[PDB]
Amino acid sequence: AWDEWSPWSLCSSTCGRGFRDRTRTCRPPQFGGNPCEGPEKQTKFCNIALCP
Ligand SMILES: *[C@@H]1O[C@@H](C)[C@@H](O)[C@@H](O[C@@H]2O[C@H](CO)[C@@H](O)[C@H](O)[C@H]2O)[C@@H]1O
Ligand SMILES: *[C@H]1O[C@H](CO)[C@@H](O)[C@H](O)[C@@H]1O
Ligand SMILES: *[C@H]1O[C@H](CO)[C@@H](O)[C@H](O)[C@@H]1O
Repeated sequence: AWDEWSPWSLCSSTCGRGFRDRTRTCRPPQFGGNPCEGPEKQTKFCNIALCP
């Protein structure tokens, strides 16, 4: 089982296309659990302003 996501980062670009990301680690293993392979990162597109 997965632990909670971290907050999203800010957009890596202050204008134009960039990335934002967040990460999570595994919860401690339990008897019978499906093994979790950690850490995991989620990345998405962002664009916060048009560049000059
Ligand atoms: C963040 O604020 C924006 C309003 C711009 O001033 C950014 O500077 C511009 O950033 C782009 C993308 O990294 C570069 O291509 C330009 O060289 C730069 O003027 C600022 O980082
Ligand atoms: C991260 O993603 C969402 C919150 O944005 C929820 O499913 C849960 O908090 C998860 O850790
Ligand atoms: C990232 O995205 C939103 C805020 O933009 C929230 O669900 C939370 O802050 C998450 O980390």
